Amino acid sequence: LPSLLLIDEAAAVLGRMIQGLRTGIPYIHTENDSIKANPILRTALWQAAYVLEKAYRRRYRVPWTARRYMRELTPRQDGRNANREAVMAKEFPPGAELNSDHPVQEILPAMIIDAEDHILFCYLPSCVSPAIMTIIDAAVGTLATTKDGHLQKKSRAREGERANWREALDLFRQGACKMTPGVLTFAPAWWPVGHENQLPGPASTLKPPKGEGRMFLSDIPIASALVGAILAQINQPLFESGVKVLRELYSNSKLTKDHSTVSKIIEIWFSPFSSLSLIVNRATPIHRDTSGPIEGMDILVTGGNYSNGVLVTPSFNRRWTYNPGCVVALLGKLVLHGVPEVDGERYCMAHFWRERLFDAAGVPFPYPSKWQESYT
DNA sequence: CGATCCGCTACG
DNA sequence: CGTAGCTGATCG
Ligand SMILES: O=C(O)CNC(=O)C(=O)O
Ligand SMILES: [Mn+2]
Repeated sequence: LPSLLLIDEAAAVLGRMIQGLRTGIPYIHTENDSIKANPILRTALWQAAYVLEKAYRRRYRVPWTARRYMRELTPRQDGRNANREAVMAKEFPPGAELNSDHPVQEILPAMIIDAEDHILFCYLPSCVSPAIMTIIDAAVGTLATTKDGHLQKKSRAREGERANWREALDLFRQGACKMTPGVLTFAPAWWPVGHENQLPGPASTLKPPKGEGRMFLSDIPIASALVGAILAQINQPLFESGVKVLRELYSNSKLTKDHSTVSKIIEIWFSPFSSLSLIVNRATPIHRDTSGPIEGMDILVTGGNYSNGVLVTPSFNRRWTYNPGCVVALLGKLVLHGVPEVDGERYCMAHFWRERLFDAAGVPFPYPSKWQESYT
């Protein structure tokens, strides 16, 4: 699977770039590999290297462990129960480093670690190169302007109507938009709701070989490769495990339904993640994501033509500047996060996990990494 | 109990 | 695309 070898090389080269920034010995990339063959990607790796190098120098600590926090949470605790969330806010407060009457919105790259150094949240503003943002802009635009596509049809079909908060009508930007608002999710293999005691199969959005879902995957391999390499700098065990899981699902036809389609999708899946969701022109209320493993680190990428983006993390007493090209890695099942409506058009690519694909592939799901792992 | 959960299936 | 069916665990 050359796609996975490509993202492995991107991850390894990004690690060498970062190491070289930290030691003062500039890394000299010499191999005739996929990074030499994709200079746009190489340059974007350099830009990410500089942002990650800054984030590692700016670590706030909370006075509790992720372990205790996750023990207190119930399996589907997403933030909608105010009494429970008051219990969490009192039991697990921001601490002295973060509490502050009226703190300023953050702009420098940074991270939040727990009392035993596990990374909970990694903030990478201006991480994605303009060239790759243009590529993503075009891929999302193609998806969100398709005349009879999911977003347009789902728009019109429920514009006759003018619980499931992720597609709630009032969260979508109203009026004329270049990009029809909506949500589409993609996965090489996953389970139907309430149906996990069976083999996973391809997401319905990706099953047509020439439908728009597969075409969207085809437009973004350079971006997915960048995102995967960033993940590898933050939690290398999780990156390597995700890649191993995809290789196993590719190799063993007994693990999925419709394995031939799963294999053709994996061949264009340039990512370590289990799943990718595209959220177009939608505000995001404060929430936790409950369907993945709490040990899983999700990655958010935000884009578009807007200028006042803010990502809110109330448990950290922080607001973060969240403008196009910003990347946020976070334990989304622990960390409450939200993104208010913005004055312009926006999309988000959210990368996340399905733990039982790890079980099915015989690959342990690793516990969240510590910051010192960056310096080994 | 009913409602909910980043959903698939066969049909129209 | 939508609709109804289907699953099992959580949550109120
Ligand atoms: O909208 C954003 O930028 C962030 N999105 C999410 O956290 C989500 O949809 O789960
Ligand atoms: Mn989320």
